[PDB]
Amino acid sequence: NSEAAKKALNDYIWGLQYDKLNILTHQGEKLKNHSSREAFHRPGEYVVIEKKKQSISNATSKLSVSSANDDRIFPGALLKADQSLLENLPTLIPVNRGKTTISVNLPGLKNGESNLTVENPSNSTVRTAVNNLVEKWIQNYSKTHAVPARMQYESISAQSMSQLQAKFGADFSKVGAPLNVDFSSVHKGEKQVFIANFRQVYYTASVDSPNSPSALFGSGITPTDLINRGVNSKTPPVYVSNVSYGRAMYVKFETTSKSTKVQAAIDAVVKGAKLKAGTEYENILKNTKITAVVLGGNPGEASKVITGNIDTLKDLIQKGSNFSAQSPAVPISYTTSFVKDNSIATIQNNTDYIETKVTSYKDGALTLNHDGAFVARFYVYWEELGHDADGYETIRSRSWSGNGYNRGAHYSTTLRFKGNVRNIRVKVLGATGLAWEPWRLIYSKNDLPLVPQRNISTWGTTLHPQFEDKVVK
Repeated sequence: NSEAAKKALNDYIWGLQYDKLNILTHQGEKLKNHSSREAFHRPGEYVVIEKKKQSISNATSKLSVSSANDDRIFPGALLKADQSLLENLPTLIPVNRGKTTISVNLPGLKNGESNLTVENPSNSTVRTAVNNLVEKWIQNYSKTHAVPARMQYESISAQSMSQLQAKFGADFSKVGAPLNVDFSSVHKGEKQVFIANFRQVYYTASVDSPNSPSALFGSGITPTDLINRGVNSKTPPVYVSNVSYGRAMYVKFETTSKSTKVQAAIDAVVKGAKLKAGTEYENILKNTKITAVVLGGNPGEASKVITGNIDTLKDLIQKGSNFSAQSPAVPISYTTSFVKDNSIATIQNNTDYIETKVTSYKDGALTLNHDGAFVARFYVYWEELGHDADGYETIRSRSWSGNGYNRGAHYSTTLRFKGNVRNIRVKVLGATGLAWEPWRLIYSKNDLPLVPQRNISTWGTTLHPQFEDKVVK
């Protein structure tokens, strides 16, 4: 009678065949291979705006709550695994539901205080019940139990709107729009832009895995009811298994520096290494323009854009680092699981894009010192990137003017290289003052890095030739 209706639902859902870790895959642009560059001279450096084709392959289960999706996102909600979820605006399935057991992980809660049962789950019933649990928790436990955020952190180099959407979700186009990412500034090679998603999580409402597909729906629901509702193997059913509450922000970083490690620099701030002393990460973030849209803090803030420097961030991070407990926090991320096997669903976005790396190889110098009581002979070679009339890049093989002259005891000299030099090759020959062969490879080294200042010295005796290859920078 009832057993029969449930069973019929159970098998129908259990019956569905689909590629779990695949139907939730979005493909963006695909690009033809491409690798080009542009290099030029500017005092003290040779600059190279290099453009390559790259691909990003992003996989997430922790989906982000937005004002557009807000009303469909609540623990236990029935959605389809279709194009709408791929775009992060999932459609709820129009069907009577069954009891939903929900569990909130606020600390202090004991006995069955942490567990809720909602009769006819709707965005309304479930949110009321959840918040009412959170209102109880505040009055009773907030003064005695602290709630420090758990911080989810993702960041990336802004290259393309389509790449940002793979990393942050199709959503990102609108949610992030207030940040106005100037993509030409990256492509023109002037700026280096970054984007970070911060999710500061105070608490989560996790739904208990139901005893069977049947339990998610109302009594009297039928495989036919779901066939008609388009709940099938093309577009199988999922449920919101978790909803995380707190405060989240999207942040844009704008350097003019052309450094490598900016990402690791930003990563360093976030990650506990607060005020890194010395000199490296410090002297990069010093000149960074922080722009942040926040979500959770107040009601009416997806508006209020925040501007400042690296410090204006750390203060935004610390302001949300703990749960103030004035009132229930707002949803900021959720998870779906397939009804069939309760497995967390993963959204995957792949796309192709044009990366723009800007690089600077600075002027450097090479000091050769001979101090030994034997007859030395230096040999230095390298190549020189230039351009022709038509604009294409040229390679000129060059050698030192001092190649193979005999050097005496007090010798010294400095060859200065501009940034467009590469393949630096040093050979040194000392005299063994004998008949059958008179020179020996004292020191050879190919592909020498163009460091600001390198000393290659010599000394000792005709038997034991000494030498040192040291950087001074």
